[PDB]
Amino acid sequence: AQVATVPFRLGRPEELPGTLDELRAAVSARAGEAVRGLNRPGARTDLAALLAATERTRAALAPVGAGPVGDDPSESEANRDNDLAFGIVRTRGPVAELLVDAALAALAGILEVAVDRGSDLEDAAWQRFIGGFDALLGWLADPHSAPRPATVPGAGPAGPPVHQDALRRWVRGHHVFMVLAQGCALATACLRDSAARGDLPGAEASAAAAEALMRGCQGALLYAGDANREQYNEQIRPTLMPPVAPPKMSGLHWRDHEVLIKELAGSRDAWEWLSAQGSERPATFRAALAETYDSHIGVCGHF
Ligand code: HEC
Repeated sequence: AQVATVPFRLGRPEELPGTLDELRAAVSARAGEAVRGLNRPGARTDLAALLAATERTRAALAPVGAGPVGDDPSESEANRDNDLAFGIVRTRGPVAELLVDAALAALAGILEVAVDRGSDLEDAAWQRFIGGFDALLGWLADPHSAPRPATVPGAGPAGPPVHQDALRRWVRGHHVFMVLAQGCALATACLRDSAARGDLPGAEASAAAAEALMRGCQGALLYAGDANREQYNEQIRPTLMPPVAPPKMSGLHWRDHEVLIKELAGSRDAWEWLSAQGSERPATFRAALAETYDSHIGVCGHF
């Protein structure tokens, strides 16, 4: 709808790989391809060359999209109406690899608005918001090491509020939601499985990934409220037409989020175990967890 790139191709989060080896054989090749693209020389000079590097990458990548899923018996109309409301199409194929395509796609959608009209988002929250991508692909490229954070160029100050440009950021921002939710649901499921299997180094890297993805979502919830407050201001105009309402998430029941909270649940015994084995991620994750829960206020409706 010219506000966002549609349809947004995405995998089925239930089919996400469940262990660290199944994730590596499935996605480490295409993710390492993406990491090479987003860190090829010159890409991090400013915000422009980063967006250009994003497009060269996903262009060069052989698309795996085996088309829309279609008839899904495990999808409810609560998931479908939630997927429709932001132009999401569940796509067949390598669900892990599709997540790399969705991560590259959603980032480019975010970098477009930031190149033309800057961002009044704070330069510290802007880092974790974009750093969540470096975390996802960096960890997807090597699921057995903690991703090392790369540099993220800054955004210019917010220029002129173009008509419904806060709606572009509102829809494009909710795509990053489903990208980071699937990614964070992975590292939690890997953390659960590695802890049960006695894989301490695997539990560490999985916890390091999930934390950087949690901090990435917190900056995403700020980016969302930045546009939802700019939306609330855009509607003081009395409108003789029926006031077109912004698309909202209907309750807790959108598919990727349903999966993430189920993974975070039941991962309780693994965090205490990491804390007992001398880790420092159980601490800084609980920080990122509560910072994300507080950041829902101003973004989610039933909240
Ligand atoms: C409105 C729909 C949203 C959107 C936009 C996001 N979340 Fe989620 N979230 C939502 C609800 C209704 C609740 C339950 C609140 C309550 O029961 O008091 C939550 C809670 C969470 C949690 C806590 C999980 C747990 O307690 O075990 C997490 C970790 C969480 N939400 C994450 C999260 C992230 C990372 C989001 C951006 C991708 C996000 N939410 C958006 C509803 C909504």
